[PDB]
Amino acid sequence: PEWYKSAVFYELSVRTFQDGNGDGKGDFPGLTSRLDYLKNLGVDCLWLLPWFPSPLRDDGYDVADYRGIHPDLGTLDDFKVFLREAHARGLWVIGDLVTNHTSSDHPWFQAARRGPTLPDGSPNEYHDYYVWSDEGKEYADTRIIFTDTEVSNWTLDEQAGKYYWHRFFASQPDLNYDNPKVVEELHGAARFWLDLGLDGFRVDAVPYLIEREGTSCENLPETHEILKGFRAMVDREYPGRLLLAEANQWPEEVVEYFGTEAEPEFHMCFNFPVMPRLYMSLKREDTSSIREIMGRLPKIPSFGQWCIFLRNHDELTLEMVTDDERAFMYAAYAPDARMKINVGIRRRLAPLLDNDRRRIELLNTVLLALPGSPVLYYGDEIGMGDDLGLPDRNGVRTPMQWNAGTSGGFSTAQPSDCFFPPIQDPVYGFGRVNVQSQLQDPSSLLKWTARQLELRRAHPAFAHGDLTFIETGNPAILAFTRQYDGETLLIVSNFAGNAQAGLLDLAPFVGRAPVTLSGASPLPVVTGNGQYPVVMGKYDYYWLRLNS
Amino acid sequence: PEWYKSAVFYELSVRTFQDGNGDGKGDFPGLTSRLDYLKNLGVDCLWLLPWFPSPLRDDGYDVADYRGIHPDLGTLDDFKVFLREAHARGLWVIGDLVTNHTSSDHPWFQAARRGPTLPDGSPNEYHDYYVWSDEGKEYADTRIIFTDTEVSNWTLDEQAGKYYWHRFFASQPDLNYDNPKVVEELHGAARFWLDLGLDGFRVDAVPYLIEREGTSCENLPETHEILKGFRAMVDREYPGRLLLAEANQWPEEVVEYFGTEAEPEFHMCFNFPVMPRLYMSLKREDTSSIREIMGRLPKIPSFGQWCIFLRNHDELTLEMVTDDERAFMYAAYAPDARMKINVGIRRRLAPLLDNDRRRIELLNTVLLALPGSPVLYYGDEIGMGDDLGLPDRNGVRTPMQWNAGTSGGFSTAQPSDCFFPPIQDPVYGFGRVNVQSQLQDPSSLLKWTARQLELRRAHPAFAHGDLTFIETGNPAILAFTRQYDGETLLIVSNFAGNAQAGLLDLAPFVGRAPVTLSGASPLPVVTGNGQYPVVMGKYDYYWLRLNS
Amino acid sequence: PEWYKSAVFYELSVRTFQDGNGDGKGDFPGLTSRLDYLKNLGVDCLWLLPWFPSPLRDDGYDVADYRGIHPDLGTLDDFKVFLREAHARGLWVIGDLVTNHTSSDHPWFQAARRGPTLPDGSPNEYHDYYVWSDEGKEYADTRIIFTDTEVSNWTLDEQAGKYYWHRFFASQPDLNYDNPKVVEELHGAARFWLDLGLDGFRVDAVPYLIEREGTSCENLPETHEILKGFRAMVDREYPGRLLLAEANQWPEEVVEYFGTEAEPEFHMCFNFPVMPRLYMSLKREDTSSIREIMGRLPKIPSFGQWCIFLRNHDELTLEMVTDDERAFMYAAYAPDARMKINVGIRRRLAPLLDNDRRRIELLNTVLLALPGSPVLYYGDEIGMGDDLGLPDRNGVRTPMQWNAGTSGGFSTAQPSDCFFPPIQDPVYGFGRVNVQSQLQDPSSLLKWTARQLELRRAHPAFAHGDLTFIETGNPAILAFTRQYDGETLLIVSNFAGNAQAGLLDLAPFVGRAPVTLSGASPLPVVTGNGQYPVVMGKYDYYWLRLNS
Ligand SMILES: OCC1=C[C@H](N[C@H]2C[C@H](CO)[C@@H](O)[C@H](O)[C@H]2O)[C@H](O)[C@@H](O)[C@@H]1O
Ligand SMILES: OCC1=C[C@H](N[C@H]2C[C@H](CO)[C@@H](O)[C@H](O)[C@H]2O)[C@H](O)[C@@H](O)[C@@H]1O
Ligand SMILES: OCC1=C[C@H](N[C@H]2C[C@H](CO)[C@@H](O)[C@H](O)[C@H]2O)[C@H](O)[C@@H](O)[C@@H]1O
Ligand SMILES: [Ca+2]
Ligand SMILES: [Ca+2]
Ligand SMILES: [Ca+2]
Ligand SMILES: [Mg+2]
Ligand SMILES: [Mg+2]
Ligand SMILES: [Mg+2]
Repeated sequence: PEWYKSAVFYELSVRTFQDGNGDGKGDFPGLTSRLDYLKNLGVDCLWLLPWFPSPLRDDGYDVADYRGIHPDLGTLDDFKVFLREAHARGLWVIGDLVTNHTSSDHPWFQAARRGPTLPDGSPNEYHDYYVWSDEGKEYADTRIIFTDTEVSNWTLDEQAGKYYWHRFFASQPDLNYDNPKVVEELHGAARFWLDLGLDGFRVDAVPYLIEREGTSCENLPETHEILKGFRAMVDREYPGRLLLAEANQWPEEVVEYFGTEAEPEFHMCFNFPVMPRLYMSLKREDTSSIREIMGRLPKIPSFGQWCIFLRNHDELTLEMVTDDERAFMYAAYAPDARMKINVGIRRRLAPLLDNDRRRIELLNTVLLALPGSPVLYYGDEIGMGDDLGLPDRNGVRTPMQWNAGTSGGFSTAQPSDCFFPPIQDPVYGFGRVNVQSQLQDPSSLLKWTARQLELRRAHPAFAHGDLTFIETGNPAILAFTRQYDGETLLIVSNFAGNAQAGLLDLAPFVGRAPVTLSGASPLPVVTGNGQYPVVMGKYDYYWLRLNS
Repeated sequence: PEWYKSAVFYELSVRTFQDGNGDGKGDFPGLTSRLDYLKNLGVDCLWLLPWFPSPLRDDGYDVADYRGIHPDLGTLDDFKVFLREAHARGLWVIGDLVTNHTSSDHPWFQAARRGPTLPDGSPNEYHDYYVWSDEGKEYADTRIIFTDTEVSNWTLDEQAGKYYWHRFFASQPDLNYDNPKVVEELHGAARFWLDLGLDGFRVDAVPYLIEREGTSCENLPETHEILKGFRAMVDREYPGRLLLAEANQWPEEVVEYFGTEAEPEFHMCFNFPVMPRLYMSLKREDTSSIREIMGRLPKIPSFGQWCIFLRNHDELTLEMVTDDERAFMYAAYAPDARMKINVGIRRRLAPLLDNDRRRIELLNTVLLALPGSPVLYYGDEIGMGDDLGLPDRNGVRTPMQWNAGTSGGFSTAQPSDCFFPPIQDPVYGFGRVNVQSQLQDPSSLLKWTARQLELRRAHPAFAHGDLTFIETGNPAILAFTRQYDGETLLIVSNFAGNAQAGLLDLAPFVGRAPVTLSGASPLPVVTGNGQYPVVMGKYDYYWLRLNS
Repeated sequence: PEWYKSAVFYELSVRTFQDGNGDGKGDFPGLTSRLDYLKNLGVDCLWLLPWFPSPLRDDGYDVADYRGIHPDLGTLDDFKVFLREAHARGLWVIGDLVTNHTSSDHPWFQAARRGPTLPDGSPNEYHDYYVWSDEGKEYADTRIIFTDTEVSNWTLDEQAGKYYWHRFFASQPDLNYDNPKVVEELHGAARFWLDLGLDGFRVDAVPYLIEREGTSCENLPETHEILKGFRAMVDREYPGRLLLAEANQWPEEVVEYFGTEAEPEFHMCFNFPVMPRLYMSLKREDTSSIREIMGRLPKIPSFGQWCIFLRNHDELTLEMVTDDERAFMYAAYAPDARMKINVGIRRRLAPLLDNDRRRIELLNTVLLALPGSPVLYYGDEIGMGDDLGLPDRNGVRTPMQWNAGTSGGFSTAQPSDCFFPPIQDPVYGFGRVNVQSQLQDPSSLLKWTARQLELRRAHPAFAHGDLTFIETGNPAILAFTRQYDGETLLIVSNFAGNAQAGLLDLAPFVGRAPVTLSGASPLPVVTGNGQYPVVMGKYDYYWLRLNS
C-alpha cells in the first residue's frame, strides 16, 4: 500500500528544534544536523510547522508569502539541503499549508484594503481575494474560535472602510473561496513546494473555507468541493504525495473529509474524536467513551488512514465534546485558571498525566495500537513539560531539550535570548529532561519510545489491521483485536490506578494461546466458553499475539 | 589427508553477500565478483546458505524445489559460472541440503495434502511422502524447537483434514523417511548438485529425520542408518566430496554422527559442545567447562574432522547446556528479552563481546587452535553487528558491509529496498565497519584475521594434531599442546580481563625452549620439575612452538 | 601541594574544536558548549592555543595584538563566559604566551620598520623593539629552526632597509629583550589576561629570547634571567598561577628552565627529551633509550613538575636526538617524503602507530605512568588521524570529530567551508572516528582513555611519586616503581610485538604480593632473592601495586 500508512509521524517547529547559528532561533541548518536523531528514533515522516515569512502573530500561521522561507529559519537553499539530507535518510517531509487565511501583512491583503476600486478608477482584483461586508451582519451566530481574544468574526479595516471576515485572529483575514482566482493562488502554492520535492502537506483548518449564510459555516459541501479538486490536482500532477487534513468535527462529519472512492479528498485525517476520550477515560477509569466514539466513525475509503495523536502544538481541544464532558475535563485536567484557553487545555502531555510515566507509557501504547498512523509531538518522547507563563499556545512550543549545556543545547545563545525560553524548572527543565541524558540512561522514556516503535514496526496489523473491540466485563479494561494477513493481535489495557480484573470474550479464539509480543512468553490457552480471566496492574498494557 | 581437514570454511548467504544488478537482493554474479576477497582472506571452502526456490518463510530453509536456483539469486547459468570461478581460484563450495523437511509450497506437499487416495480412486503416491496422524497424539513429550512460534509439532491441514508433523515451522512439514521413495528423492537431489561439480554439502537438522514412539526422536538408530546410506552413496558415486552435519547434541551423542570406520556417516560435524562453553569461560574467567566438554568427546573415525565455529546465521544455541548453564548465559549475554529466541541468544559475535577487540581476537585464536577445521561467519572478520528489530534470526543476516557508499557497498538500491536493511547504527554501521576501511587500515580486524589464518597455515599441527590440555594453576588460563609430525605447539590463552599468573605443567618438555610462532622469540628453557611460571595480560593468547 | 601537579592537561585549538555559529570556524561559544565533554573525560586544565588577533601566517603564533580575541573566535565577552563556565566546573585554563616574537602585522613592528628616526627628525621609540642589523652578518652559525621555509635568520625589511631577526618565519620578527621596554610589554600582556582570571600560561619558544655573538643563541644566561623576572612578577602579583615552558633542549639544558629553589623560573616544562625515545623504543623493541635519556635529567626544584606528552599541535620534533637516532626515526615513521618537515615528522599519534590500538594503548599508559603531569592532544583520545595535504603542521590541526553528521559535528557549514577540512578518509574520517560513536561503543578508545585516567586518579604515586628503574634482563621490557605516601606502584611494559619473558629484580620487595590496580588480582608473592620471572604479551602493560 501507500507509504503514509506504514509511517510514523513526528511534528516539529523549525524555529524551536535546533538553532544552527547562535541567534536564538531554530533553523533548517540546525534541524538538518539533528536528522539522524529522528531517524534513529523510528520516525518516518517529519511534519514541519509553517516555515513562511510572517510577522509571527500566530507563530507562522499568519502567512505573508507562500513562496519563501522565513528569514529566522535560514534560506531556501538551507531548505533544499534539508530536504536533500532528509530523503537521503529514508525520511519523508510534509509542510503546513495554511489555506483558510493569510496575514494582514500578506501583499494580497495590503492591496485588497485599498478599496474595491483603485485611485485611477480601475477594478482591484485583489479586493475580492477576501470576504467583505459593509455592516458585518452576515453569518452572525456562528462560532467564534479564539474566544479569549476575538469578540467577533468581523473586524473593521480603517483604510478599506468595511468589515472583513476571519475565523481566527483579527490579523488573519479569511480568504474568499468563491473566487476561482484564490482557488488558483493556493493550487500554485501547493505546486511551488511539491516542485521542490516536498512529500505532501498538512492542510490547516479545512472545515472553515467556504462560508454560507444560515448555516454553521463548517463542513459545507462547497468547502468539500474545494478539497475534492485539490486532491485531483495532486492525483494527476504529483502522484504519491500525501494530503492530510486538520478536521476537528464530530465523528460522522470527520470522515467526509476523506471523500468517497469515486470523489477522493484527503488521504489522512487527524482522529480528533478519539483524542479527548483517552484523557476522560483515564480520569474516570472507564473506557466506554473510547469505544462509543470509535463506533460512531463510519468506514473510510481504501486510501484512507487515520492520523492518531495525543498532543500537538495547539491546546487540547474540547470543542467537539459535550458540555458535561467539557466540564469534567476542565475539572480533571485544568486546576489552575491559567491552564484554560479558548474551550481547551494548553498543557503538554507529561504535565497532564502528572508526570506519571506509567500513565504516559499507557496512552502511548494506545496511540501506537489504534488503527491509523501515529504522530509524536516533538519532545514528548523525552517527557518535556510546558511554560504557561508564555501567551496563547506557545507554552507547549518551547525549545527542544538536547543536553544540560547552554540553553539545553538548543542554541549557544542564552535562554533569555532564545525565541521562547527553554524550560528550566526543577521537574521538566533541561537539567533533568534532555536527549543526551536519556541516551545514557538504560531505562529512559526515549529508549522506551524507540523500543515500542520497533515493537510496532514488526507487527503490521498495527498499521493496517481491523479493529474489533472485545468485552472485558470491567469498564477500566479496554481490549481489542487487530487482524491483518492472518496475524491476530490482542491489545488489553488497564485505565485504572490499581489492580483490575476482567473476563475477556475470546470465544472466536478457543484453543489459541495468547503470547506476548515482547519475550514470546505464553499465557494459558483459551478454553471452554472462551471467557478468559485476566488481572492487570495499574495502567498496564498487555500486547499479545493470538497463535493459532 | 583429506582436503576438508586442511580447509578454512566461510559461511555466507547469497541473498545477503553482494547484489550484482541493483534490485536489493544479493545474487551469484555479485558473489562471483567477491571471490578474490574471499581467496585473499585465507578461506578455502565457501559454505552457502540454501539457494533453492522458496517462499522464504525460513529464509530459504523451507525448500520448494531441490533442483533450481531461487530467482533472487540469478539463474542456474549464473550458478554454473560462480562454481567455475570459485574452482578456478582453488576454492571449494558446499551447499545446504535441507533433508528433514520441505516447504508447504513444494509441489510434493501440495499433492500429498489432497488425501490418501485421488479423486479418481487411485492411491496418491505423494501422500506417504510426509508424516501424518488422524489425532496428532503420537510422539508427544517430544521437544519443540521453535518454542516462540509453534505450540505443537502437529498442525491441521484444512484440506487433507488430518495432522502433519514438523519439528520446525508449520510451513516446513517433515519428510517421511520410513517411505524408501523419499530416501531416493534426496539421493537424486544430492546427485543433481554433485553432477554439476559442487564439492559437498552441509546437511541440515540430521538428528530429527526419523521419529518413533517412546523415544525423544533424536539420534534414533534408524535416522543414523539413513545417514550411513547417504555416505555409502557419496563414497561410491562421488569420491572426495564432503558431508558436514549440523548435529547439536551432547558430546556422547554427537560423535555417533561420524559413523565408524566400518560404517561411515559424515566426514565432519559441527563441534557444538564446546561452542557455548567458550562464552561462559570468558564471563566466568574460568576455562573449566571448555576442558570438561572437550573431555567428554569420544575419539572420532580416521576420516573425521570437527568443524569449529564461534557463530553462524542462527541464534547462539543454548539447547545442550544444563539449566544453570543456560540461566547463567542469559544473564551474562542477553540483557534484553529482545536478545532471546527459542532457547538461545540471537546476537552477532562482536556485540556478544561488547565490541572488545581483545575478546574478539581471543575467541578467534581459540577457534583457530582447537582441533578441527574453522568456519568463519560472514562479516565477523570485519566485526559486523546485528539488528534485533528484524524478526527471527534475521538480525544476524543483514547485508555484508563492503564500503561506506550507498547501502554499504551491498547494493545501488536504497537501504529500505534491500532484502534486509544494511546496519547504519553509530557503532556497527557500514560507515564505521566495512571492508574498504579495513583494507586501508594497517591494523584492522580484517588484516588481523588474514594474518592469523596465515600463521595457522604455517603449522599443520593446528589442523591434524592431537589435543593435550595442560594444568595451569589458574582456572582463567587455558593451556594445551598440539602434536603432529614432530611439531609441538603450546597454546596458552587468558580468559580473564586482568593480569593472571600461572604455573604450567611442562614436565614432559624439560630441556626444551618455548618460542613464539610469530617472531621466533624464545622464552626460558624448561628445567627441573618443569613447573613453568607465566604471567599473562588481559585476554592474552600465546601461540608458541616447543623446540626439539 | 600545587594544583598543576595533580592536573590532567588537555591541548586544544579554539578555531578547530567547535564552531558555535555556522561560519566554519571554531569559537568560544562553541568551545563553551563542549566543556562537559572535557570534564567527563577527566581533564583538569585546558591549554588553549593562541587566541589573539593575527593574520594566521603561523596559525596565530604570529601575534598582532596581545590584548584581544581574534574575531574568528568571537569577542572578549565570549572569552569571559568561557572562563566562567570552565571554572564553574573545576577546570583550570591556561593560554599560550608568544614571548619571543610578534607578527610583522603587529602595531609595534609597523612602527619599528619606519626607521630609527621619524619624518620630523625625532627618534622612533618602537624601532628598538626588534633586532636590527645593517648587513645581517651577526650571530652567523646559528641554527635555523624552520629549515624547509627560511634560508636565513636575518631578513631585509623593504621599508627599513635593514635586516631583522627571526628564529621563525620571516613574518614573525623576534622581540628584542635587551630593550627593557620590551620586557615591560610582556609583563603587561601577562597582567592583562592574568587579571581576567586566567590560571596561567604555556610560554612559547622560551630558549631563544636573548641572542649573543659567539653563542648558539640558545639557553643563554640572559634568557634565563628574563624568565626569572617573569616568575618573580607572577609569584608576587598573581600567586598560584602556572608558568609552563616549551623548551626542547638536551636533558641538561632543559632542567635549567625550572630555575633553582632560590631563583625560581618555570613551574613546569614539557619533558621533550623522553618523547622521541618512546617512539624509538617501540620500533627497536628495546627500551634502553627511554632509560638513558630519563637518567640524564637532573633532579628538579620542589615546585617543579614535568609535563609528559606523546604528540602536540607541532611536528614530532627530532631536533634533540643524534644523527643516527634521527635517521632511524625517519626510516621507521616517515616512509613518504611528504611526512617530514624541518627536522621532524608531521603526523598524528594514531597514524604513527599504524592505528594499532594495542600500541596506542601502551604508549598512553607510559604517558600516564612516567613522572609528571600528562597533557593529551585533542582528538587523540578518539584516535583522530591527519591530513598531510594541508601545509606546514596543519595536517594535525583538522577539526575535532564529534558525530558523523555534517562536518562531523564541528560545524553546520560544509566541510569545504571549514577553516581546515574535517578528515573523511576511510580509516580516520569522522564517519568512522567520532565522539558520539565512541560514547555508544562499550569498548571505544574514548572510554578506555577516560577509565585509564580514573585508574590514574586513584593512585597519587603517578602524579607525585619518585621513579626507580628495575632490571629485567630483556630490553623489550621496561619496568619501574613509583613510590609515594608509602604506596608502591610497579609498572611493567612490553615494547615488542610478540611474547617476551624477563626476570624482574624485585629484591627490595621480597615478601610483598603484587596485585593488579585493576580488579585486584594477585600475582605470586616475591620470594627468595626477588628475581621475579614474568612473561608478557605484545604491547602489554602490567599496572601493579606492591601490597605491603
Ligand atoms: O478545533 C481544532 C483547532 C483548530 C485550530 N488550529 C489550527 C489553525 C490555526 C490557524 O491560524 C492555528 O493557530 C493553529 O496553530 C492550527 O494548528 C485552532 O487554533 C486550535 O485551537 C483548535 O484546537
Ligand atoms: O540445535 C541446533 C539448531 C538447529 C536449527 N538450525 C537449522 C535448522 C533450521 C531448518 O529449517 C534452519 O532455520 C536453521 O537455519 C538451520 O541451520 C535451529 O534453527 C537452530 O536454532 C539451532 O541452533
Ligand atoms: O624545538 C621545539 C619546537 C619548538 C617550536 N614550537 C613552537 C614555536 C612556534 C612559534 O611561532 C610555533 O610555530 C609552534 O606552534 C610553537 O608551539 C617549533 O615551531 C616546533 O617545530 C618544535 O617542535
Ligand atoms: Ca474561509
Ligand atoms: Ca523428520
Ligand atoms: Ca629573540
Ligand atoms: Mg537561527
Ligand atoms: Mg539481485
Ligand atoms: Mg564560528
